[PDB]
Amino acid sequence: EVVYDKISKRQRLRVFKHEDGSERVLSDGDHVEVGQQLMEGSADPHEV
Repeated sequence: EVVYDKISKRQRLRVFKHEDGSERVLSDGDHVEVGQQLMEGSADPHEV
């Protein structure tokens, strides 16, 4: 299981299309695909 270490509360959680269901912000227990972005902001393109 993957661990993303620490993110400041300054980063608002990503409200995303949220396939396998509705359109809403990220809550605990949600199901995430291989490419989905977890936080709101800018994603590293080396990562992608």
